[PDB]
Amino acid sequence: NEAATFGVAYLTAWHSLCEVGRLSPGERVLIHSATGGVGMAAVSIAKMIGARIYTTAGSDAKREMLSRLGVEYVGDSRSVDFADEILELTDGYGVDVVLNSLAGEAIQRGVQILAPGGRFIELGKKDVYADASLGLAALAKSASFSVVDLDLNLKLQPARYRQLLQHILQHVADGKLEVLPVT
Amino acid sequence: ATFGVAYLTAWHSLCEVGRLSPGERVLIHSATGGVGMAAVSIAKMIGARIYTTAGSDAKREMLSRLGVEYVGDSRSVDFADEILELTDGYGVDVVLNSLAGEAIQRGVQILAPGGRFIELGKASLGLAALAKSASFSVVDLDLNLKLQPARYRQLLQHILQHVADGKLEVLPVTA
Ligand SMILES: [Ca+2]
Repeated sequence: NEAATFGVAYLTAWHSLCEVGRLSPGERVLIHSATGGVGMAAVSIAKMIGARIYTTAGSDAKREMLSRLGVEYVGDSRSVDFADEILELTDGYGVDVVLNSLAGEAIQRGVQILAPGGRFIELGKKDVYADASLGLAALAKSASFSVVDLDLNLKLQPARYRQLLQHILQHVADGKLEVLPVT
Repeated sequence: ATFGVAYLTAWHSLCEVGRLSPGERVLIHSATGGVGMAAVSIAKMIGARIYTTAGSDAKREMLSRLGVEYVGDSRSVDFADEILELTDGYGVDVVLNSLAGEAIQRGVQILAPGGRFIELGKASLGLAALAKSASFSVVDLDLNLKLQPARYRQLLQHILQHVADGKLEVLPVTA
């Protein structure tokens, strides 16, 4: 129940960032809608890893609540302004991995700010990119586009996720992973 | 391709980016080439099921003696249906690709849920085809070496340790 929402949020953030994103220490990770379940899980895990965290949120209170967590950036999730704001903040480097859950122009804008070796991770529903396409030139600089549908993964590899969920809980249990709160 | 370029390309594409796992299915195009053969060696070590492709009879015959799951034609695109038919519609878990044009589109189409298509080679990509937790990754070794020489220098030592340990049997290029 509330036990499933937590598991689903942490399994998605962990699988996306650690296994598919290869997020390593000091890398820059852009997390959209960071205040959401999956979003705070991603921030939490990102802090465990030691990455540079760039976030995004829809209201002042939520954005203000993210800046209190001590992140290097907090943008507007309802806008595309984040792309230029981040390029300006990193002198053009951009980001190494993007945990995306936003629809529209944000997908194109997100890919565009990937630094060489960048990883874009799509968590959005199949309808956010259904009839859409990606120009392979955008990935030329050793970049990648990865869709992650946790609901599907669970069905196909139930056992592999039960152990990953114990693995994560063991981390929290022992204090190697701090579960960050909302407010 | 030299040993360094072959194994660095293959290991970074199959292990780091590709995440090849014991039992998974991997399609390796032009498998008799340098990168291709390093790719087969690493797959062997991992314990993956190997699906290959080669540009001539002599080369396909060479792949067959290695004992693999499939040996198709790289100057064709038939490999897509032949594999779906051979794997009962499952398709493949990861595709190491160096072929062009339709081979890519057809190669992305046969990824199994959770599939990883690594493009080594060289043109849009329909995102719907990546819906079942699939991905598309471009690997440019030269660019990578230039940007993270130290990380790659260290990966080469990691690979060479496996070779020295007898864990990674290096299959020679029968060319
Ligand atoms: Ca400027």
